[PDB]
Amino acid sequence: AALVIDNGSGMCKAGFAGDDAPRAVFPSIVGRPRHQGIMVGMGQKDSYVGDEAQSKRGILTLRYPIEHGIVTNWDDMEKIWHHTFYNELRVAPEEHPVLLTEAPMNPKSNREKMTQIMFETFNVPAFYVSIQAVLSLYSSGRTTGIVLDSGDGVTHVVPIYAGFSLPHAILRIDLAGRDLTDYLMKILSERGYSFSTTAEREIVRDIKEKLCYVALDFEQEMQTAAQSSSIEKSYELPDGQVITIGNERFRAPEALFHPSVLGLESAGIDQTTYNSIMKCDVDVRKELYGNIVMSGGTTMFPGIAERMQKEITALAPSSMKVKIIAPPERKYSVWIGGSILASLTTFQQMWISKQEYDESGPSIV
Amino acid sequence: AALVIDNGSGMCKAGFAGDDAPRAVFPSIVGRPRHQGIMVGMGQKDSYVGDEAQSKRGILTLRYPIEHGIVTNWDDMEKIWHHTFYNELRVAPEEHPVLLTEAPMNPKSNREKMTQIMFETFNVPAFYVSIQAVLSLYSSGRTTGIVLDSGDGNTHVVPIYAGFSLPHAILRIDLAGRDLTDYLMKILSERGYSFSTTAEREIVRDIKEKLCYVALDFEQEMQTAAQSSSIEKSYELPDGQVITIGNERFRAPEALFHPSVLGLESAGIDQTTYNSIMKCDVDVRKELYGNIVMSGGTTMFPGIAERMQKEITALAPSSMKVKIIAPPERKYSVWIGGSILASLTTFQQMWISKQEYDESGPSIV
Amino acid sequence: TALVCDNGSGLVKAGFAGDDAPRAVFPSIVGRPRHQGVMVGMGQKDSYVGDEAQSKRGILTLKYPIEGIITNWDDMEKIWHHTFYNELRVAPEEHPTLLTEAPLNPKANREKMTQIMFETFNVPAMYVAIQAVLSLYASGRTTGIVLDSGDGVTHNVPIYEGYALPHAIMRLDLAGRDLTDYLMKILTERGYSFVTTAEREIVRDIKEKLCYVALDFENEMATAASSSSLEKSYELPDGQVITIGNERFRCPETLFQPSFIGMESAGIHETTYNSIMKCDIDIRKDLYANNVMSGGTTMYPGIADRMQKEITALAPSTMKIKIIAPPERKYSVWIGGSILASLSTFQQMWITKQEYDEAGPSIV
Repeated sequence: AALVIDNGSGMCKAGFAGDDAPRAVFPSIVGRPRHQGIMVGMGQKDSYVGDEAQSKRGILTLRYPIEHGIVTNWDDMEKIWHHTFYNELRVAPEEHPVLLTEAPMNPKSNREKMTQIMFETFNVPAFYVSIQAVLSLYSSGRTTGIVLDSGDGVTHVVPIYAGFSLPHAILRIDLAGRDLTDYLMKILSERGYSFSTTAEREIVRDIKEKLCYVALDFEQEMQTAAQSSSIEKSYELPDGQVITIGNERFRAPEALFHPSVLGLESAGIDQTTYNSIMKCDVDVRKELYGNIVMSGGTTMFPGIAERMQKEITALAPSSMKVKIIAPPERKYSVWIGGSILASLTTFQQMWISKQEYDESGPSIV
Repeated sequence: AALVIDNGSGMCKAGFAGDDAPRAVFPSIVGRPRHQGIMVGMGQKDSYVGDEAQSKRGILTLRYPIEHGIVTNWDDMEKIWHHTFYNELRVAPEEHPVLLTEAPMNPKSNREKMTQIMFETFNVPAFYVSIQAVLSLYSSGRTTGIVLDSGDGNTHVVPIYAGFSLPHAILRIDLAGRDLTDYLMKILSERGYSFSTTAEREIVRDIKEKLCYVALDFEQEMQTAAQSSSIEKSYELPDGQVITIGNERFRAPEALFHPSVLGLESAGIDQTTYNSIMKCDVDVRKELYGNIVMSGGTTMFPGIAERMQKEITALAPSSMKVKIIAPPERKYSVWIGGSILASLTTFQQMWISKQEYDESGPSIV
Repeated sequence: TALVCDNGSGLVKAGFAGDDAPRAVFPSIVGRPRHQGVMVGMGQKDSYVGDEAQSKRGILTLKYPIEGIITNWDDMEKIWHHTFYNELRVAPEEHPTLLTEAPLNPKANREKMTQIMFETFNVPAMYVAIQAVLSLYASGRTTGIVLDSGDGVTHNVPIYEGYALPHAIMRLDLAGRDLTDYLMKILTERGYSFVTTAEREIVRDIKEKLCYVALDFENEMATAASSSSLEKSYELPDGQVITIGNERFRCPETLFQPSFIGMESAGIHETTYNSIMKCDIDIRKDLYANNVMSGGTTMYPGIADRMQKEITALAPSTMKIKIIAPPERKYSVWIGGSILASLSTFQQMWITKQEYDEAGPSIV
């Protein structure tokens, strides 16, 4: 059996080939103690990965190697994996084939470097790197799909025609679940809240994930909150103190369609779907309009699939089969893309072998 | 039973002998990959043909290997026949007498090329190649008749007498079904459309194929377009936006009679129909006048039979029997004519046999 | 003095007669507000215009009024209503204005161009002028086929006796926008970000700065894949020094083999042979010898050496190939206007305010 580790800008996702749910779902953080000690409590282990590092904000300095799918730092990424093998998945890398994810439009040098580390500091028998949305497309039951990922870091739209991604339309807004929380932290503080700590960033993250939704129309909904507390939803903080969130609740996800609310003056995910599809050829486009597949955690907000269905019905040809297929499991579909792909008896011949690596080297990827 | 395959320069038509209507009708395109993959979707078949290729021209390269009824690229042609057997008609060539076409006055090197590729690759027990226009006349029910075979690529006028195409009179105009469309694509962008992809041009093609017609007088019609919305025809695009096509509808048909609109200083089809009768002997001419047969997909324009009937009686004085027969099946008469010709109990002795091929070589024609 | 304005979808350039270099230059773009949005310092403006529309895009969405050819008039009017006012600080009422059109500019839109100029503007005299004729004029040539290429436009125009043969003009829609989106595939496939409209604004520039054609396709395909020469570093306007390489040839080679996107059009060398092959026989002599290029997308280093070879391969070898490349070229249609507006014989050629009154839009 093989291994699959989705290296997410917020949450990394490890496991084996064949399983349905990701075996090690964890924050992609490496944490290093600011002054390293002799003992327990004091800050003893040279780097901490996942939720331990995160609890231990008192002792550590927290670092995320992967920003917008682009792995920026390889010393933190590697040291994650030393822990993904020996501490998370509780395996020995040299025994199991590995599939790791990479962004839609991810660096060749970053690919070629990941290629290096895996067969080398980890000696894994076999490896393959795979483009995030294309793997969501595999978990969507397709060969053809305009797939739109929004993870914690990156938000990429891809026209998959017959398994081939068409790069000449692969689009993006650098706006995702992390930028989304920061918006809600602002607009609660502007409601009058003091939310400032990273702990209260997790408060503002939780509120985002549970109470934030995408209005079917933005302006209408605003005055709907103005006229009714319908929208207003209570929240029990770790204080026990109940707060109330109101028109914030739909303003926060609406970054994704109206990005410019953060000051991030891009076109919205609606617009970028359309603009990906036009940059394709016309028969591709037909099935892209019918095979708009959503992916990521930030694709989860209430109303988003219906809203995308609304907007793209107007933006696409009136007589077209517009069809969103929003995955229920979409915070993980990229790992479910990996695990199926690794388990594919066909795909067994598509792995990078240890042989081709030692005869040809990292440049074959 | 035998087979018949009218290799149209845009639409090829195939089937068994003695069927009334064509069993395999498809575009003549073979597509190769840009770079083939190995798996599902990604380029697994070295050569996708006809309708299949069309859907997949994203990942492929297409070429339409047949110009003015004459095959330019015999690689693609061999592959097209290989298609119609195994994929379309779902048969094995070696079981089959085959009849294929060649355009009026098609060259014998080209003929002989085809003549071979049957009996050495496809090893068919019998074969024949037939002159499109004479086959139309057969399917008309005449010995004698001046045929205008006007289709996607070629427009050819042929005076048949007693079952003989008079080769010296076969007159030719080089604008036809595609030259017509691409003119209409400009004249649609002159009104204000932005049809520029191949499938934005499939729109243009199907507009010509649905709303267009040949005016009886070009002036009265131009003026009537500029007044009353009877000439105006609305069209539901594969956009669903209904648009309206007006004075374009006939001014693109008027290219065939005044090729000068393209800048093609060639005599109108009417004039050529007249002139071809004038390029034959005096006595037989009145029969050619009484039996002008239109074949081809392009003479399936509305108004066109009526119009040629107007113009040849006005390009004569008045009294003489001019007569256009443009059959309701004229896109396919060449096929139905091969069907009959192959089914002829008499004409069984006129097949090119697999035996006489191997004894006497492809030049026997 | 007169006023002169080269309207492109990329850049609109203005100024006066007599000056050698364009007085105004701006992107052709306005923004109309997705919310009521006080840019604290101005009042509630209708439209932020050009390098203003994109400055504040978050409030107000970018459109291009004229994709070489005029579509939308509410944006369009704000562009003529930028250039006089903010850009030149001049009043329309005062100044005989000349405006351009990309070659093959149609009946209906020019009628309304002429209308608006005399009404909401009141200009004392206006003249629209066909971009490629003005290029050849600014060149100092009587005759010769011209090739405009731009962000939205490309054009082959046979000029004789100061006159374009209209019928023989080809526009190529595959222009510099297509090219910048293509570069924007490829760097992204190497792994850079480059795909928001902000990063279009970057990837336009990088191309303009570093992207060349090279004389042979096969040999340059060899160098690209094998040698560390292709790479050039570049700070984009955040700070990330990237490395562009290969694409520098693998983008503008689309003007020569448009198939690179899957658009199948004949390459410029083909279109130019065929545009001259929309003209006669021996009369073709110094069309082949006075072949002028124009616009934005003609800046690419390598194209001329390439094109001369590729046009000569197509053609009966005795034709004297002489293709001219000025260094000012984004402005050649402005400098075809200004000096030709200053030229005295032209006072009679303008469309006056008076003649408009009697003739209506129908004088354009």
